[PDB]
Amino acid sequence: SGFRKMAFPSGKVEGCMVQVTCGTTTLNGLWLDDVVYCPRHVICTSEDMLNPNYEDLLIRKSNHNFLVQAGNVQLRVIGHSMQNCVLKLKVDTANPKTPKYKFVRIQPGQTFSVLACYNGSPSGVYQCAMRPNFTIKGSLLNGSCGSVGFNIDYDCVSFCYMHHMELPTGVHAGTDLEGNFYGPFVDRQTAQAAGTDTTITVNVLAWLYAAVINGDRWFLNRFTTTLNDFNLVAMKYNYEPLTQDHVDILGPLSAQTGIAVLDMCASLKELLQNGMNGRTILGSALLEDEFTPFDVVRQCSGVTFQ
Amino acid sequence: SGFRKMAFPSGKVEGCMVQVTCGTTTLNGLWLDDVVYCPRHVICTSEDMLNPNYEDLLIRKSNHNFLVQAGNVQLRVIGHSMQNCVLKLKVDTANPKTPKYKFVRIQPGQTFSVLACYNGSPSGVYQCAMRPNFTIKGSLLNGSCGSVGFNIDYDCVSFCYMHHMELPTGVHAGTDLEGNFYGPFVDRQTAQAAGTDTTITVNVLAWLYAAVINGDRWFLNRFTTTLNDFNLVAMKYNYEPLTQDHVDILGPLSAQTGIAVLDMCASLKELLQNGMNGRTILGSALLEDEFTPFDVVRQCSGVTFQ
Ligand SMILES: *C(=N)[C@H](C[C@@H]1CCNC1=O)NC(=O)[C@@H]1[C@@H]2[C@H](CN1C(=O)[C@@H](NC(=O)C(F)(F)F)C(C)(C)C)C2(C)C
Ligand SMILES: *C(=N)[C@H](C[C@@H]1CCNC1=O)NC(=O)[C@@H]1[C@@H]2[C@H](CN1C(=O)[C@@H](NC(=O)C(F)(F)F)C(C)(C)C)C2(C)C
Repeated sequence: SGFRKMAFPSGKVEGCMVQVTCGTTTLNGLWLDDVVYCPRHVICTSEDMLNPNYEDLLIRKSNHNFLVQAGNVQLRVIGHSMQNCVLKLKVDTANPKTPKYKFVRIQPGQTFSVLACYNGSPSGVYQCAMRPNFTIKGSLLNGSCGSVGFNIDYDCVSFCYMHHMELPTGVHAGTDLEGNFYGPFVDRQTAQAAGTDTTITVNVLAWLYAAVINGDRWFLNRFTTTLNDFNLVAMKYNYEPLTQDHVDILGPLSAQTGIAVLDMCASLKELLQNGMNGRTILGSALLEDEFTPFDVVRQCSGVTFQ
Repeated sequence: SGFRKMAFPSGKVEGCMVQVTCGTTTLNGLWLDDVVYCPRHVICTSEDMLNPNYEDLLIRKSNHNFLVQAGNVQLRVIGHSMQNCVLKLKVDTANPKTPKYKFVRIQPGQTFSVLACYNGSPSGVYQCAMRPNFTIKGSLLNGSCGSVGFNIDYDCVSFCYMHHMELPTGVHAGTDLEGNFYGPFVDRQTAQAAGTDTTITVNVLAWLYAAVINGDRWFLNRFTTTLNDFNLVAMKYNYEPLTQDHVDILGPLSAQTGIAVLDMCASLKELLQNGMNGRTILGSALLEDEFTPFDVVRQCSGVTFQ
């Protein structure tokens, strides 16, 4: 029993982290097979970053200009290219700790674990959601660029995020592992801001199913509602719309706990309207929207990884 | 910027996890050097567990009765002993992934990461505090016994917790790595309950310093107070007493943020009395007591591990 914001075990990703230095600038890289991936602004001075021309900056660089350190081993760089906002460095040594892996681009509301690194070394791991405005509520500092976000499926690491920048209000933005930003941001130090954020409704419901699984049931009322009556109320409270795909996805939890997805929607409808009245669900005094249905199932049924 | 409940990177501990089967009963073991440690109730049937005589149960067992599986390798058991509530199994192969490590017993209020495992495989990692009543608010299921809690210091894993049981209200109890329970519990299925829990005051203050570091400052008032005026109020609200050792420990954060420890106590005094008035500190609608001062410093200054 019990419900925590759980991270994926990080060991597979730890074996892939390296430090990448170009001149004065140092950040983290991901070493997979014989390629190191990192954010392209490693090739910028602090001044370049206000208004960089990356293609121009990269012409001036040759392979020996990139210092890649894996522990106390320097990896010899034998090629380099740029793919959108990530730099790819080919090295003459294949990382022997490379796990089976894929590159994926995730959807808003999906979760992943971030392995926060500095100088190629891990500082910690935590669970994050891609927010509907395409930010993540991270804990990331100077030097953390190149830290990656990931899921594990059995023995396979799906890398979905590489960290690039912090935005106003202390939220974070980055790219998929092809260098393509989540959201309309660019890797340049100029005034930018996230769109107004919104609550991931399918995740709140999944969290409510987890509460039921763990014996938190005071918020259950005796009502149903159609998808229309609920989504109408949700729009006003700035809640993302709930689709029938979401209902289908919530299915396994609905069948497990004996509560139809629409009955949970009825219960949540009341909660939003009437407030929690000083009580807590799973020890939180706020509706929680950063657990996907599969996160709840993986947590509550003990799913492991190899 | 940003503040998350962060776990230690788990890779070092992952390399130590194995599965230990005795007859029908299976749970997790920790393989360090040529010894596997696990909870001693692996030698119990379900019926034995209501009222076990462990010494009696263990006489009946020889080395070949313990199936230890490390991945797809069976480790040959060549010795076994019992040390309080943990069983130690000597195997003929030293774990080549054994990190530098120590066994420590932690104090109430101290934090650690739990690597939750089933069948010798990791399911996830999360941060936990030893509660003042000697429980932990875990997320742990059937088969999770043998999962361990730990800290990392540079390159050294300090193992502080081995998981044994769940108590009423869905909280968890276990031993240090010498088999000695935290708190007055015993490894037997009979009615037991945790003492009434209490809020770890030095941790709340450390969390308030983290909020200040990250720009959350609305709860700061213009008052001081002596340690007596505050601790008197705290007793009523069921807050652990704040000692001068705690003040000395809070020192680095006090000097970093420019707020004397007593001024933070003044601010917290008001918070408890007047409530948060529907606002959130670091995005939480509740005072948070599961970050030690060193957790805040390690998170906010980017401390890594090798
Ligand atoms: C990579 N190591 C850092 C990580 C930052 C640093 C502080 N917290 C983080 O997450 N990435 C950067 O510093 C990027 C980078 C230039 C500047 N930058 C920023 O994150 C800046 N943000 C912005 O300029 C804004 F508003 F656009 F988001 C900063 C003010 C330093 C937070 C480049 C190349 C975008
Ligand atoms: C080890 N794999 C399990 C982990 C438990 C199972 C469900 N959640 C957990 O954390 N450990 C046990 O099942 C231990 C073990 C016998 C029974 N037990 C319990 O945790 C039981 N608790 C108690 O009996 C009580 F009240 F004393 F805490 C149970 C009712 C199954 C939760 C032994 C040998 C103590």
